[PDB]
Amino acid sequence: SMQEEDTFRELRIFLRNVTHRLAIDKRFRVFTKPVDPDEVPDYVTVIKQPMDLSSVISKIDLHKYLTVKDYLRDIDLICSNALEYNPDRDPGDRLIRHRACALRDTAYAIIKEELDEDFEQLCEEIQESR
Ligand SMILES: CC(=O)c1nc(NC(=O)[C@H]2CNCCN2)sc1-c1ccc(N2CCCC2=O)cc1
Repeated sequence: SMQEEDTFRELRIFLRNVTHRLAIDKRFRVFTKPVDPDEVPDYVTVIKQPMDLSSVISKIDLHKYLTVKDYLRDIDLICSNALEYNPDRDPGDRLIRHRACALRDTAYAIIKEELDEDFEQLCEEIQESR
């Protein structure tokens, strides 16, 4: 309906704002662009479902997220991918893992603080009706 499309538009505006705040944070620069499979040949060996903050922005604008849970699944994928590709004790790995966990924690904290629970419930009930 028209009222439902307004609901999803508000969700998109919210998700764009959250993702922008993550993308300008200096700690998360390593997650802002896709890994180049040419420059990092072993990445596809480990990671079959790549995700990054620029791809999240593209999916918002293609109307792929109907709930905050769909969005958080891709944030969690950015994080879990980084943990899998950086599993070793060396400091480069440990630095990326720390940033990956910080990215996840920061996204969840913004949403917990700023997304109304009833708005998210509405989004979910519209989604379940389709
Ligand atoms: C995404 C991620 O998790 C990631 N992890 C890394 N870890 C390491 O290099 C660890 C791995 N263990 C051995 C020691 N070195 S590099 C890296 C990464 C991030 C971004 C790019 N970009 C930016 C755009 C062009 C491009 O290709 C490439 C790679």
